[PDB]
Amino acid sequence: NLKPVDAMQCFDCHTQIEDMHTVGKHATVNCVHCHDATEHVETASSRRMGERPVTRMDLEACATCHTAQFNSFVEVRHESHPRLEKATPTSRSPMFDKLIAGHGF
Amino acid sequence: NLKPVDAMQCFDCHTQIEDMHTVGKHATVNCVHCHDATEHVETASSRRMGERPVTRMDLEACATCHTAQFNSFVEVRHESHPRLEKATPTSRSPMFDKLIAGHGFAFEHAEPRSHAFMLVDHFVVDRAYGGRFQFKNWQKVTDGMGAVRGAWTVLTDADPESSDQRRFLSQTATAANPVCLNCKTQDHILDWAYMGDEHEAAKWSRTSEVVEFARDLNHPLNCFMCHDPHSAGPRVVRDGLINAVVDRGLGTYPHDPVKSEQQGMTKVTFQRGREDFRAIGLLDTADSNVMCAQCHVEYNCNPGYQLSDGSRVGMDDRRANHFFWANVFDYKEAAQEIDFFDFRHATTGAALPKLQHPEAETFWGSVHERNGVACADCHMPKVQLENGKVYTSHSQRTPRDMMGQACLNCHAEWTEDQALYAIDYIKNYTHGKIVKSEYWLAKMIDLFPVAKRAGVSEDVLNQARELHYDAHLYWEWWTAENSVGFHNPDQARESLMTSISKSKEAVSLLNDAIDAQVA
Amino acid sequence: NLKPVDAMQCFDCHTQIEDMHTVGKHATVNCVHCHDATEHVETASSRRMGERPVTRMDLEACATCHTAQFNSFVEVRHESHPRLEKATPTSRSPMFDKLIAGHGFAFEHAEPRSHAFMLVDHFVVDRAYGGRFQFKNWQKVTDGMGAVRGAWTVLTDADPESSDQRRFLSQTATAANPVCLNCKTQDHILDWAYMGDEHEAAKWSRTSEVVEFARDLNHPLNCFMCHDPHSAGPRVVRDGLINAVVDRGLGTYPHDPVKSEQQGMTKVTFQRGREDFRAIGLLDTADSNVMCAQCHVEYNCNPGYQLSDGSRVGMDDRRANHFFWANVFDYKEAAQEIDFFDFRHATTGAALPKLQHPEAETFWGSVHERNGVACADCHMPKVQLENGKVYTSHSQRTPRDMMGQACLNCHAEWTEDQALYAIDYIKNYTHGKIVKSEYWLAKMIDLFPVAKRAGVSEDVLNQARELHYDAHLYWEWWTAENSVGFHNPDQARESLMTSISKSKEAVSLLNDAIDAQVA
Amino acid sequence: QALYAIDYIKNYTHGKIVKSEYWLAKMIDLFPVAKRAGVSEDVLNQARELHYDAHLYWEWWTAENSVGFHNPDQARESLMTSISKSKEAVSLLNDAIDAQVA
Ligand code: HEC
Ligand code: HEC
Ligand code: HEC
Ligand code: HEC
Ligand code: HEC
Ligand code: HEC
Ligand code: HEC
Ligand code: HEC
Ligand code: HEC
Ligand code: HEC
Ligand code: HEC
Ligand code: HEC
Ligand code: HEC
Ligand code: HEC
Ligand SMILES: O=S([O-])[O-]
Ligand SMILES: O=S([O-])[O-]
Ligand SMILES: O=S([O-])[O-]
Ligand SMILES: O=S([O-])[O-]
Ligand SMILES: O=S([O-])[O-]
Ligand SMILES: O=S([O-])[O-]
Ligand SMILES: [Ca+2]
Ligand SMILES: [Ca+2]
Repeated sequence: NLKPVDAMQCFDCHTQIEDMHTVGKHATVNCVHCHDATEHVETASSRRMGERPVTRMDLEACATCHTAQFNSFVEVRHESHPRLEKATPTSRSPMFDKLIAGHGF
Repeated sequence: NLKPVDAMQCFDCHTQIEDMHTVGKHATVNCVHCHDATEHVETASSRRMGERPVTRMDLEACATCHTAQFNSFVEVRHESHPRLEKATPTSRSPMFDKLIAGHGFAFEHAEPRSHAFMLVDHFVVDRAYGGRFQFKNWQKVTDGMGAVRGAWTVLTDADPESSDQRRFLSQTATAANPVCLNCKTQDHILDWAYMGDEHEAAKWSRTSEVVEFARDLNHPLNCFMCHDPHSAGPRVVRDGLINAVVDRGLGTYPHDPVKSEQQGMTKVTFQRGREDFRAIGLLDTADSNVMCAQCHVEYNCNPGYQLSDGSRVGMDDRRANHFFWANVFDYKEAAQEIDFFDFRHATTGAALPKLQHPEAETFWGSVHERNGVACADCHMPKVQLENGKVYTSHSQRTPRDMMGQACLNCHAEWTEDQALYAIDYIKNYTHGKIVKSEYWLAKMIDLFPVAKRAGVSEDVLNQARELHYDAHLYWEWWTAENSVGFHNPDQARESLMTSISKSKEAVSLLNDAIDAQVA
Repeated sequence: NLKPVDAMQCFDCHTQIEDMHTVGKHATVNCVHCHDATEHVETASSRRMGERPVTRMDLEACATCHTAQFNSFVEVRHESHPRLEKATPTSRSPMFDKLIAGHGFAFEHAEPRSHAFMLVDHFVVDRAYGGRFQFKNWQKVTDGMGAVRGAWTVLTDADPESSDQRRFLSQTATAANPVCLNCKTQDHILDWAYMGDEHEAAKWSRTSEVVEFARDLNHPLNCFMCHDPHSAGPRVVRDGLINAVVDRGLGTYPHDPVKSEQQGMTKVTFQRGREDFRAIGLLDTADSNVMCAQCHVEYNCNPGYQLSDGSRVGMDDRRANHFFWANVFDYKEAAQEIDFFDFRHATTGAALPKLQHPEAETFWGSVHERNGVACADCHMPKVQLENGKVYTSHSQRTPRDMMGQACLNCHAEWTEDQALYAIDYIKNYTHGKIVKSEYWLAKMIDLFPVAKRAGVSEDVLNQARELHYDAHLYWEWWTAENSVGFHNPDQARESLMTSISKSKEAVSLLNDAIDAQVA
Repeated sequence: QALYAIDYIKNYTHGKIVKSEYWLAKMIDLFPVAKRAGVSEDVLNQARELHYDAHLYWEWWTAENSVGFHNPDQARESLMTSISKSKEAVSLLNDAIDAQVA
């Protein structure tokens, strides 16, 4: 279970994040949803990072509160033929190999 | 109404049939279901046949007690497009005509359709009999049950008065010979000696007039090709296969000695005048990998040429009926071991092999084969019934028609759409590489006339001809093989990349040589 | 694996089996498929059975060679709603409880479902065995294949230590007796003398303890109920039917002497210790009208009472096992001929008949019957296959499931929607008249308590009771009959109008008498 | 079954149309090679007369909208004639080009 951190502590150094976070629709979303900054806060100065905080980049960090958008995003369209080569007579560019010779494609 | 005969009378002379019939699941099935031997019994001695008994080879002889299997077998899959030419831009091999020039398949090569039609399609294809045989009219192409009842109930012969192979229409060929028929019917099973060798007791052999042989044959894929009629046990009857597995001792799984011993074959020989005549291979287990390998293999069934000196190898030669029993990476070695090639390319002059539907040899070593899966698991699964006696579907067709039983019972993690998507990823990837292999082969082929007219040396041309053999082999295997890579996707990928490598080597060799002649 | 026996040795004693078996389509089918007679043959003489041979009565004995027919038979029609009570406002007989009061069917009477369930459904219904038998759990109700394998594989007995019929739950009855089982199974075919008469060679009879009899029975609708296992020819085995058609000389079509002669039945008798024991009726043609009439008829299979003096007619009396073989307009005379009625109405005190599923007798004289149509044409049609060996569907069910084969081959002028619309016009019209018949019968029934309390004379009440017999007969026939008029719409209409006429007559009689007592 | 019968005819006829085009294209591609090899006008005019026939007996079937269904035997005979004419022209030009090379 996540425990919230005091964002006011971060805002002393992170004034651009403060201006963005406090005004927008994530004003109530605590930093702990995406950052583990415990050792960072202990070691940082106003101009030196100290220990680097961890930042979550996985999409599940957003899926917790936005499951509908996440589930719609990850759906696989099976009708979109997979690994279908464009340089064939039934696809987009029947003469592609002749025309693109010399290129990695 | 059938009247039973006393089998004890037959068993006095037929001791091998006795040992098989009395022990198996047909112990109660009387000989009269398949044999009319009244005059035979009156005239035979222990070593002389006397009057020849009649033996029924029609599939209806089995359908009487096995209607479910018979009806499943004869169903026509209308979704399997009929007479669909592979050498078109929307099919398997868009550049096939350029690449195969010099071979009889240039006249016509269609995708396969349902098993009921195998004998009639063999008779009517433009490459086989010069156009001599046709369906009675264009409506008969739909009639699977008619074809099963007999080819000659649905076909006509342009000239019943002659028996020579000749062209009746200009763009046909006369490639058929008696060996072809072994993979279309076994109506001749008592009239053909092992391998089609000359034999006093054989009516037909490799050197027979194939038009006369054709007229004597009626039924496709007889039920007894996979099931011994006497024991009801699993078997093969195809001589080429028995020769590879047993005579040459290669085993049913040549890459796996342990599996070969567990799932082996025992050769049983029948004699005429106390001389070996024909043989069957009894299987240890009901192993469809080996049963379907009677036909779904790469083979020679045709005249050809020797690699060593270029001399003709005719139908009289044993090499005209040969199962290579080798996967794509062992094939060149196997063709060198019998000193054989199929044709010279019309443009390049290269000696080349001709590959046909090598499904069984491709399947070896694949993930599914290594996990003990067999052809029937995907192509003839058990029927699923809420309430009913289970039987094995004999409608041998793509698993797309029965994904629940063919794939999803094993792959519980997938929906039908996910399993179809996995198949398509493999086939799409493999097809893309087949198209690229053909592009590069065609580019090489087109340089041969340019090189010849530029005065490039025979030495350089012969180097390019040796590369053509390999480029062709490692491409054609995959257009011949019917799963478009699914049966062994890693092997297809490796082979097709090898094809392209060989072609690119040949293109570089010829372009350099042409440019040197220009300078 | 089965090993054949020497059938010629059996025939030294079994001459009637020899005459049937050697001539028919099972001449090649060895006895070992259905009999284990090893010890019998060692100990028998032509005059003494010795050890009793074992005879297989399971349907799998036939499914081995006739899988298509067996699988079509065992299929469960999930659309045939299970355990659906007819005495509800949305089913066949909304006022059934009032009208049938005093009879065992008041405890439960459901709509029929698939044939696979007939024996298990007989055992578990609340009116039959006091609630003694249940499915092992409520999931087993779906298991058609399990019921066919054997009732006691899917059912439990509340008290295996007792054999008496008693109530295990309050609202049940114990109406089952040994005659019922003749229409549910023929597992007892070698243990039951003709009609269930007492016989030294019969284990079971009309007077047996039905719970003990029940425990010995396993399979529903054995395949040999319609097909003789020795000749494979068409037959019936039901004693009540052979008795009506042959012994009482009524003929297979009592209204058509010419059709009775063309489509007749020959009684074949089998003896024990040189006395007649059991019989079958071999049919001239494969006439499903007569085969289905083994069970789909109005019958006595129960104790009742004499119409003459009201005395008890018990299971020991031959009348306890009786096919009336009479249409609705001949039934009253047919019941008077044997001097029999079923129950006294709980409210009116009237002697009343109890009618059950008279499909065969209703079908006589209908437009379809007169045109040579038979039950199987609509309920067991031939399968239509694009390519395959045709066989007869054994899934005996509504033609709504297979209209192309059941109706539209004959009725080419119609689409499926039009044919269904014609069926519904008849069923809607008939159901409307059934509901009006019930309304008027219920009205009459409710006047009896009022009349008794007003002091109406017994003479008037007895005239009304006579009318009740007729009003009841001419209504209940149509709630019992399963086609809701379709099998004979004009007859249903005439009969139901007769019922309403009789009820209206009784209502008038009782209202006048009540009003006279008040005045 | 009726759709399957249509498709058998159209598939067969389309396969022959594709083969006729392959051979016509092979002949067409030799004309520039022959011209630049110095092949005689006499040989080129022979090949031009064959081109008329090869073209006619092919184009009729790409122009005709049933893909052979309206007359399958006639399509088959015509397309085989097209291929025959093209093959004759290819042989004529290849021989002439090779004679110029020698
Ligand atoms: C001043 C003492 C700081 C306090 C309190 C916090 N942070 Fe910080 N942070 C600080 C510096 C000087 C830097 C280097 C970047 C810069 O602006 O000069 C950072 C960096 C981060 C980052 C980026 C990490 C990376 O991978 O690049 C994050 C995500 C971050 N800081 C978050 C953060 C949070 C959530 C805090 C409150 C719990 C917080 N910081 C406190 C300086 C200071
Ligand atoms: C729960 C603790 C949240 C997490 C984690 C994330 N978001 Fe969010 N988001 C949240 C709320 C309560 C709201 C306000 C909803 C409202 O309509 O009032 C939002 C809003 C958004 C929006 C809409 C913004 C707008 O201006 O309209 C977006 C596009 C959004 N959120 C995206 C988002 C992403 C990409 C996240 C992962 C990095 C994410 N949110 C986390 C609650 C929560
Ligand atoms: C000894 C007198 C025999 C009796 C009795 C039966 N058969 Fe026979 N049969 C016999 C010989 C010597 C041969 C030639 C083959 C050999 O083993 O030497 C045969 C051949 C057959 C065949 C093959 C026919 C063919 O087309 O090749 C069949 C199907 C056959 N025999 C069946 C058969 C049956 C069913 C018999 C009992 C009714 C029977 N035979 C009796 C020798 C003898
Ligand atoms: C009825 C007279 C039969 C004819 C004709 C054929 N077969 Fe048969 N077969 C029959 C029976 C009674 C059985 C035993 C069924 C059982 O499960 O006990 C069989 C069995 C088979 C089998 C299964 C064998 C096994 O070892 O599992 C096969 C593959 C089989 N039969 C095939 C077969 C073929 C190909 C026939 C035509 C040549 C044929 N049978 C005829 C009954 C009858
Ligand atoms: C030789 C007697 C064969 C045996 C044994 C098997 N197959 Fe076959 N198969 C064969 C031919 C000649 C054809 C083409 C028939 C035609 O008229 O075109 C085929 C076809 C198939 C197909 C395609 C079916 C479709 O719907 O298009 C499949 C899927 C197939 N074959 C599979 C298969 C399996 C799994 C076998 C062992 C059980 C098998 N075949 C045996 C020739 C022969
Ligand atoms: C009645 C007015 C017809 C209509 C509409 C169609 N067909 Fe027909 N067809 C008809 C006849 C009398 C015949 C000849 C029958 C014979 O056996 O002599 C046919 C023939 C065909 C054929 C065979 C053609 C051949 O060249 O051999 C086919 C494949 C065919 N018909 C198919 C067909 C289809 C698909 C139709 C709808 C588009 C169709 N036919 C219409 C009678 C009539
Ligand atoms: C068994 C080793 C075979 C021999 C010998 C012959 N063929 Fe065959 N054929 C075989 C299979 C397994 C298949 C289906 C798979 C496939 O790739 O097509 C076929 C298919 C045919 C077809 C239909 C497809 C087509 O190519 O048009 C025809 C017309 C056909 N085969 C003809 C034929 C001829 C003329 C043969 C001797 C030269 C011949 N086949 C041999 C298996 C076997
Ligand atoms: C090889 C290409 C086959 C041909 C030709 C025929 N059948 Fe077959 N059969 C085949 C396999 C692989 C199996 C399953 C074996 C296993 O145990 O997994 C079967 C099975 C049968 C059976 C057994 C009952 C069942 O499982 O359905 C019967 C009775 C049977 N087959 C009959 C049969 C008939 C009548 C055929 C001609 C129409 C027929 N088989 C052809 C493989 C092959
Ligand atoms: C499942 C794991 C399989 C096993 C084992 C075998 N095959 Fe197969 N096959 C499989 C797929 C998914 C496909 C592609 C089907 C599609 O619709 O995309 C195939 C294809 C074939 C074909 C061509 C069928 C057609 O195009 O209609 C043939 C002739 C075929 N396979 C034969 C075959 C044989 C003889 C096998 C045992 C050696 C075999 N297959 C194994 C899936 C599976
Ligand atoms: C295989 C060993 C069989 C067993 C066990 C049973 N039957 Fe059979 N039956 C068998 C054959 C080979 C045939 C003849 C098929 C033909 O058309 O030639 C039959 C036939 C029937 C028929 C049709 C009879 C007719 O006169 O048309 C029926 C109705 C039939 N069989 C029913 C049947 C029943 C009910 C069985 C269990 C008692 C049964 N058969 C066993 C093969 C075999
Ligand atoms: C797993 C969590 C289950 C779900 C969801 C459902 N059922 Fe179930 N059911 C389950 C068990 C473990 C049992 C007892 C099984 C046993 O053999 O001991 C059952 C029982 C039933 C029964 C029989 C009830 C009885 O009183 O005898 C029925 C008819 C049944 N289950 C049906 C059913 C349906 C229709 C469900 C979806 C609504 C369902 N079950 C959910 C396990 C679980
Ligand atoms: C043959 C003349 C029969 C005798 C004797 C018995 N029954 Fe019956 N039963 C018969 C048929 C043709 C049908 C189906 C048609 C219908 O109208 O239902 C039935 C149905 C049943 C059912 C299921 C429906 C129901 O009423 O709940 C049961 C439970 C049933 N039968 C039980 C039963 C009992 C207990 C019998 C002896 C008193 C009895 N049946 C006799 C045919 C015949
Ligand atoms: C009477 C209620 C039947 C019972 C019980 C069984 N079958 Fe039947 N069968 C029935 C009819 C009316 C017919 C058709 C007769 C006609 O000629 O129209 C049949 C037919 C058969 C056949 C013949 C082949 C066919 O037509 O399908 C067989 C082999 C057969 N039936 C087998 C069979 C088996 C195995 C049964 C028990 C599962 C069975 N029948 C029950 C009527 C009746
Ligand atoms: C076609 C002309 C028929 C003949 C001949 C027989 N029946 Fe019938 N039946 C028929 C219809 C249209 C219906 C109503 C079906 C519906 O879905 O509305 C029926 C009904 C039955 C039923 C009840 C079936 C059910 O409700 O699911 C039974 C038990 C039944 N019929 C039996 C039966 C018998 C034994 C016949 C020969 C004497 C018979 N039917 C003839 C159509 C036809
Ligand atoms: O607020 S940011 O700029 O550190
Ligand atoms: O039994 S066979 O070998 O004649
Ligand atoms: O020609 S057969 O091998 O496809
Ligand atoms: O043949 S029987 O009647 O013993
Ligand atoms: O032996 S018999 O005939 O009584
Ligand atoms: O009770 S049976 O007759 O429906
Ligand atoms: Ca080959
Ligand atoms: Ca009654």
